[PDB]
Amino acid sequence: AEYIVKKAKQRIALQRWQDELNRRKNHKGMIFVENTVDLEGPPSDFYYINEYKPAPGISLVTFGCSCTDCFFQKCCPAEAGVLLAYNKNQQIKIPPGTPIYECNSRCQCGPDCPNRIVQKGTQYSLCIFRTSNGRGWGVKTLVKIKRMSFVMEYVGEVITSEEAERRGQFYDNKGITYLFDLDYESDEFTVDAARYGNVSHFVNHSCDPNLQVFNVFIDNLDTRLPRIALFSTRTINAGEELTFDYQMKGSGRVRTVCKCGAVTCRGYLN
Ligand SMILES: C[S@@+](CC[C@H](N)C(=O)[O-])C[C@H]1O[C@@H](n2cnc3c(N)ncnc32)[C@H](O)[C@@H]1O
Ligand SMILES: [Zn+2]
Ligand SMILES: [Zn+2]
Ligand SMILES: [Zn+2]
Ligand SMILES: [Zn+2]
Repeated sequence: AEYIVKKAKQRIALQRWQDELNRRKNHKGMIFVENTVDLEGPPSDFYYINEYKPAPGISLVTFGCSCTDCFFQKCCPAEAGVLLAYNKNQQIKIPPGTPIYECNSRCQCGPDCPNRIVQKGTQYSLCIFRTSNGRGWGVKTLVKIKRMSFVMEYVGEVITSEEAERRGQFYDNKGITYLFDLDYESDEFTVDAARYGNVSHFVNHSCDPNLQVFNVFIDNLDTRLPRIALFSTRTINAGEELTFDYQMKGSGRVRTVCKCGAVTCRGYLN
């Protein structure tokens, strides 16, 4: 009875939140919201952002390449001492731990350069949905995603690692999960998606995940401050939940029990 009224208002609240997410988003794919399991409405104190929101005094970002064919000429990755990340079908072909150096605002090439993938934004329609076995909100794809494909970036506030430590003291276990050290080549900065984030803010942990982190440099060449991209590790089917390994944010208190469901589940998130 109280329940029935709450369900009815919940439906309206989730619709209004979906509409707001779609106004805020700057990428091609749609964002959907669904809760067929319980009465949870939209989270409070969460603001959708498309890119890193740096703290006061933190600056994010120029030479580019001059290729007429960035796929076959000596291009931005070459200049940085690395391989081109991508094959002709937009799939990442370099191993985890290798940085992605995409072409940038200073390169001569246009949008359809095969070295401009992360920067084009998420192409897939995705749904924030309520999980059925106690893992809160999660994210699923509504369409099939090819192996080794760009899905979404991890974004949040960009703060110092010192700030994240201090913030973490007042965070519960969930809040700590929103801290993402940018430790590719430096211990200086941390992404905090707790309050400001994109759809990656709702992606759950798995012990056999279907997404994998890569560091990305576009206009930014300072390796203290990589952008973080999530690429698929395998073919992901329509309707499938997206997951990454929270322990693999980089290659560097109650223990939360892992409910990922994998046969090889490690039992705990932390
Ligand atoms: C970054 S949040 C992800 C979205 C979150 N499920 C929500 O409702 O907003 C991480 C938190 O989600 C839950 N979670 C994610 N993966 C889980 C898993 N495999 N098993 C149990 N809980 C999980 C835990 O509460 C964890 O602290
Ligand atoms: Zn080039
Ligand atoms: Zn370039
Ligand atoms: Zn290019
Ligand atoms: Zn697990």
